[PDB]
Amino acid sequence: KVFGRCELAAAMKRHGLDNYRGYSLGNWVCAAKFESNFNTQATNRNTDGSTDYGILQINSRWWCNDGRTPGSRNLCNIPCSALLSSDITASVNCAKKIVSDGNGMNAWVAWRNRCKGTDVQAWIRGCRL
Ligand SMILES: [Cl-]
Ligand code: NA
Ligand code: NA
Repeated sequence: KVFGRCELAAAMKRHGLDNYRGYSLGNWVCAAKFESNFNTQATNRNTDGSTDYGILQINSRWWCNDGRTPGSRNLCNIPCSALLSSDITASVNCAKKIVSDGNGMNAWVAWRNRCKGTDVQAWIRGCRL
């Protein structure tokens, strides 16, 4: 599923992301825009052989099991394919674990390079929230 910007913002708010660990909703929407273009079915393979999955491009090296990343962890306790669902619940629950991990949203390279220090509230402007 390809989300609309405001559709995703509302789904994220409902799942408890607005101000989760101090990151306002605009940050999560911005990160999703640049990670996956709001497409839950986004996959991208990394040089190390790991793969990123879903709307927040969560990586199989640490966070999920895809059966092909030798010597990886499954810290969110899910098959990576659960991250591609049109229901963002698994992606959101796993993102909460990631952002608590010490580096905050800097774990998402596109957030750090494209969202951090920008006016992220623009991403939720005009939405009925
Ligand atoms: Cl932080
Ligand atoms: Na915001
Ligand atoms: Na594996």
